[PDB]
Amino acid sequence: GSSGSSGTAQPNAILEKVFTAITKHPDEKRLEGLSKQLDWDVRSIQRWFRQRRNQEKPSGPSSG
Repeated sequence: GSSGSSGTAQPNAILEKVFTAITKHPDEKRLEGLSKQLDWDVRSIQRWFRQRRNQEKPSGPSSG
């Protein structure tokens, strides 16, 4: 619950929503919608996602 500055139409704040509130791996159809809010290219968006997951480490220990 980031409490500081209003950010509902933010470029990231939103991306973080469709990431968990919808799915960590959004499809083209989805990205298309973000293109507006984010104001980027359907391809520019993915870049944010692909990286998002990468940065976010998986849950649970790494055995094996």
